[PDB]
Amino acid sequence: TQNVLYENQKLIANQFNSAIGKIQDSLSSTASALGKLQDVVNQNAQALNTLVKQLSSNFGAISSVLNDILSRLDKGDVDLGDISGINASVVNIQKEIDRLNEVAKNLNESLIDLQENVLYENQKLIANQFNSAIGKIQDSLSSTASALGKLQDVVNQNAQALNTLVKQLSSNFGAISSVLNDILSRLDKV
Amino acid sequence: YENQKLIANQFNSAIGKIQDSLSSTASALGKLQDVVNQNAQALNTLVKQLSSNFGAISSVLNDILSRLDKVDVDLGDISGINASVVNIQKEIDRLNEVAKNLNESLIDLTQNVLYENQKLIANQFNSAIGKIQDSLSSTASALGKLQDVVNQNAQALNTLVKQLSSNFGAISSVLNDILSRLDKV
Repeated sequence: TQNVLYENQKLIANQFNSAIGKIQDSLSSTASALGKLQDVVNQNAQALNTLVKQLSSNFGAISSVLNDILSRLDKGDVDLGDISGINASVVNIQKEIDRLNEVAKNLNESLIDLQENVLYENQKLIANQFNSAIGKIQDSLSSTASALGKLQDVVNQNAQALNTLVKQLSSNFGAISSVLNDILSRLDKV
Repeated sequence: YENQKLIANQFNSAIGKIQDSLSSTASALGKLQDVVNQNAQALNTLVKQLSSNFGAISSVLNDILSRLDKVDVDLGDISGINASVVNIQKEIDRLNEVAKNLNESLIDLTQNVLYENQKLIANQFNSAIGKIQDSLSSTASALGKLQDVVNQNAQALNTLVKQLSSNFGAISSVLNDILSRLDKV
């Protein structure tokens, strides 16, 4: 009956509007988190590239001093592998962040403001199109999560390699410092 | 009513699909925050450890230079280099409440005005669904590209570490041969 037909429209409208407002907040939150990740990723890329450049300069400085010692002892040439080829890439997802913020705003226009057969067949078609697109989107999110687990392993491997480097340095250079200490007590300063 | 039923179901079906996409989005964002911050802490550890070793190598070179002659050293300070960390927990949490809270928005139950109202309801739902699907597509695009680069910089970090291991091996090896030559005279 007539009132039930309008009152329903009010429920469909009130519920739908509630979902839009919530979805808008989620879209803004996704845009905010994406922008923050973009920033720290690119900052960290620049920290690494600054590190590599300064290490090259420092290794050359060690290389020069060693040869001077060697030629002094003589009275050879040493090279250390260049690490200049190591480069950290930057990421650019600004276009996606913009679309998210744009649709977040666009949804204001999709809210239902009610006035106080063919359509059904057309409606069957639109949902199918959405179901096909939302499926491809969900598949992309799944494979990305799989890449994120594969990534966790890789970050663990260089956590291992980093600790291995640390102890190799403490062992080699601590031992040199002790051995040199005994040679220095035996020899006279120039 | 038949159209009223059809839209009410289609909505409910799509809300659930959105919910799952929101939950995977918070999940990928949570994983990214962790490996980004781990990779950041590794970089800062490497900087700190290298600075200490460059200082140790610096004193060792000058000490050797003070006992040989006639044929000064401070290495550049890299301790200022810092990798910042990220905090997006508030955004990830909000993504999770909204995905759960979408349960509340689910539904169950002249003649030109109602016909015009249903025409409006269908068109707004269709336009919003199309807009949301496009934004989720953008979210997926950004997450894959984010994974992509953080992986490349993790691999670059790994190759840097293994190159560093050889360079400091070569330095150490040369220093030990210099020590034995000095020991002899």
